[PDB]
Amino acid sequence: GWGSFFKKAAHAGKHAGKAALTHYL
Repeated sequence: GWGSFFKKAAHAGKHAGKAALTHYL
């Protein structure tokens, strides 16, 4: 991990926002 610290929770809405950033291809 490095894209974001734990703080609240891991895999927050960003590195794995049900699409990761904005991927879907």
